[PDB]
Amino acid sequence: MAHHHHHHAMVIDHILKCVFDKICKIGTESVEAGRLIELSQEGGGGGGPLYFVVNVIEPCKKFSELTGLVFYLPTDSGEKMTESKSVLKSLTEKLKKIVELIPSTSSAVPLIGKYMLFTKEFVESSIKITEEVINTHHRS
Repeated sequence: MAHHHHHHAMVIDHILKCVFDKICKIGTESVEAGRLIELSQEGGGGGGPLYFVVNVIEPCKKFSELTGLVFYLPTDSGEKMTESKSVLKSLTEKLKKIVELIPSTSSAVPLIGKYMLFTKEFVESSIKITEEVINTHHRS
């Protein structure tokens, strides 16, 4: 724990590897539970399994830059982070219409709903981590 060190840039930019590390793990872990749960019910669907990652990572890409604007150009406790939660929630909006493209298994529809929000909830870690810097900064 830093004592006199009040500045944040060299040691604050490293913490990013903590949130960016799991992001790479859960990223591939979700691709499994998503195809494992679906196939279990029927696995129905038009496009292939490559579209799920191409349509999901597509929007996530533009958001990836946010992970660098929070650990580099901080504007608040979650100014740039609050926008990361709107990118995942607003994205599904277009993924829900997929039912008009190649609908399949109406039982798995409500099921995946728990897996979709799951990845969105984990994103909160960005703030849960910084919460440790606000307790030391305001104390130091």
